[PDB]
Amino acid sequence: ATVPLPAEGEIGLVHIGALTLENGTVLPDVTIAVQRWGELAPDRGNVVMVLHALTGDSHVTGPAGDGHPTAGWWDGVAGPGAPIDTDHWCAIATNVLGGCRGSTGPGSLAPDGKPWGSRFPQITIRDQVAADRAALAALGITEVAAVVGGSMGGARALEWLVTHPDDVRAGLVLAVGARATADQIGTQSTQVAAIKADPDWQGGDYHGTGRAPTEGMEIARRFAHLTYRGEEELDDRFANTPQDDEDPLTGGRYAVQSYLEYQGGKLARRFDPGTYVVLSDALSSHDVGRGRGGVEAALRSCPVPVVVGGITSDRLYPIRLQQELAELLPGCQGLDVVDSIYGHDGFLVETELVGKLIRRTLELAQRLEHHHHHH
Amino acid sequence: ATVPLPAEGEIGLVHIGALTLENGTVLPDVTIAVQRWGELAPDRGNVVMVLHALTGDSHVTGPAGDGHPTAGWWDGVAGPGAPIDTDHWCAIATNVLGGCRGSTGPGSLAPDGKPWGSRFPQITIRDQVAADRAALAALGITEVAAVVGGSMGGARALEWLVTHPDDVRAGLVLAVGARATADQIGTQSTQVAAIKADPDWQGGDYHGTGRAPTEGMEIARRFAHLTYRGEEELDDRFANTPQDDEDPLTGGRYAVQSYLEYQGGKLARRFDPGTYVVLSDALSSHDVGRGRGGVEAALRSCPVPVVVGGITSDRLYPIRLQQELAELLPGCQGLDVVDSIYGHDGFLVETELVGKLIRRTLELAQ
Ligand SMILES: N[C@@H](CCO)C(=O)O
Ligand SMILES: N[C@@H](CCO)C(=O)O
Repeated sequence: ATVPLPAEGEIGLVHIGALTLENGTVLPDVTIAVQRWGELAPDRGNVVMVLHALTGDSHVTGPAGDGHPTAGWWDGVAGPGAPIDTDHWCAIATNVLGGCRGSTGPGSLAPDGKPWGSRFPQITIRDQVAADRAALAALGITEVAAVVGGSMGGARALEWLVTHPDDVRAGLVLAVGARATADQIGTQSTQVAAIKADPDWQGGDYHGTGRAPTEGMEIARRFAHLTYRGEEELDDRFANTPQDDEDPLTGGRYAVQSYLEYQGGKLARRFDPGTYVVLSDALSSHDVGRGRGGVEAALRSCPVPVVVGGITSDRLYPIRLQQELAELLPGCQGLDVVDSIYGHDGFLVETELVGKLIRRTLELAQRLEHHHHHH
Repeated sequence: ATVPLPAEGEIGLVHIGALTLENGTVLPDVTIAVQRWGELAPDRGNVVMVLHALTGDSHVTGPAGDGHPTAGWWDGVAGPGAPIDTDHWCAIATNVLGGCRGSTGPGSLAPDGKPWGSRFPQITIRDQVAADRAALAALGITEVAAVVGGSMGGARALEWLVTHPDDVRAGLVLAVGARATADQIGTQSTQVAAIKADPDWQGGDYHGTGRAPTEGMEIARRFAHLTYRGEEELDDRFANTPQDDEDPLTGGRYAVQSYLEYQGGKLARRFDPGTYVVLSDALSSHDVGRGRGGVEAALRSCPVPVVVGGITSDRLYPIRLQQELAELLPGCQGLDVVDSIYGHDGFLVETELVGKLIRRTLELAQ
């Protein structure tokens, strides 16, 4: 039983039915929202699975409007003759399980006709791969040419490569580690505590109450945005300068402060706090080594050709983590470094430099697929 | 009469009267808490001023108990034989202006007998130096051999050296920069917003209501504690290991999360949210160049012999900031590099390596 791909650029909803989660909970009636660019090859051997990060969605490329609150999160990276060449490749992006942009998440109605809220299960990165796999299977896709993602996207791509090495030709893994680190769990669990401390959280059951913990989420987002930026670049841009016509020595704002307020407010206009909590806990859960004897054993086991990218100034997934991935994956020829001042967010900002790592990944994927014989 | 020094180890309260603050606001009836170790020399010429950081107090050295929630924040640094050798030196530490362990802060009673709360003015690092100097003068002390501090204590040390070069013989400036960075203001201002978001903040007039924004302050402290850690040390200590037998895939805690919850909980038993906010805003205000032609002009103006120390793994005051200080201060012979895994908090953890920089500071004092 198969469902069609939606028209290029348009959101489709793929109903995958019940999903068994890693912790044994069965999540009934899951829907995954999908967008796609490029035509699916007759052998279905040309799928590039584009995996969004924490606040991304299915909208990889294109303008805001027509139900999209933002332009594509990798705008220009996909299209005819772009780094993801949609004259040859079928670029498919899901909204991750737990999301708020069309896929089943805490805001979605449970079988009892009420929002999941506090009843939404704890999900892992492996759960997110399982939901994406079932979505692709519902579209009649069983094999993918390449998985490509940065950050939570990189965690998704890596778990996909390690879990289904027989069903993926190649991967780009950007700005992530093999497992969540203490620092990342530290900041992720404290961002969650910020949301859960807001009185409007209502134990997670705020959905449809007309009150939401957006203030808690804005606080979390201000702290998260700093982890995503380059320390030096921030100081070059704002230093200790005041906001326009305000005096910080008598309670006015600094320019960086005003900026973080703005970033907070942007997110509150387009993103659900419950989704923030569920995806931040999923990020804390990241560990390719779990149930496999640890990170070294998991990665040494994986034969898939993988391009690994790190950003020089990344303060959240520092370069030592992508060095460790590159060294342990036998299919990784060595580390690619994105020389960016923009920190972790450089995987979204440096579209030309990331563009080149994507081109080499898909050059590799095409050669491997041409030489890969499967049912 | 001068105010007498308290007996060694004991808290004294030094009333300094009204204080004019940099923003113009006048703060009446200021008290500064002091503790000291060692005898004041007959000539009153052997004072080493110890300047605590964000959540420190006057309690530099000794055990917890007898009115002290914690042991000395620099235990062993001052004493007989110690880096601050109390056989020769008089080690004096204040509780900073704005603090909650004996000095005038937001929790202290204003002249109308109600807590300052939301009436407490915005103070700067420079105001903290003016208040400490007033305390010393009331004790009959107009000159100091040396000032020593890290973090907010480094900011205080630096402003002291740069504002009053004729009244200090030598300085130790640890783990700070000439001015607050955009990143430091980002995290400091967001820690403040977390406390003001807690509904128990009550506009800052929560004092005496029986509700305080300790939840907000725990959140702030959890984020702040991460900025103080070495990234690699933290991962070496906890990794992604669970707390005890808890299972994080069904709602249990990670070992680091549990450690961060302990950090927030411990600070909530000993520290006031209003002080957190007020001192966080003074850190954001840090700028040795304000009113002085900027940072280069101010630092190049300072003739004082200074030891500048930086922690290699520091992620909040990265070592490029101490290299800038070491270069521009004419009295600095070069950057003292503290090879530590412990991050910013290295300046508190590495008492042996910091001990050496203190001895070199006191050699320069003579
Ligand atoms: N800023 C991006 C990167 C997260 O690592 C996001 O919000 O999705
Ligand atoms: N960790 C210490 C130093 C932070 O600068 C404190 O809380 O004061």
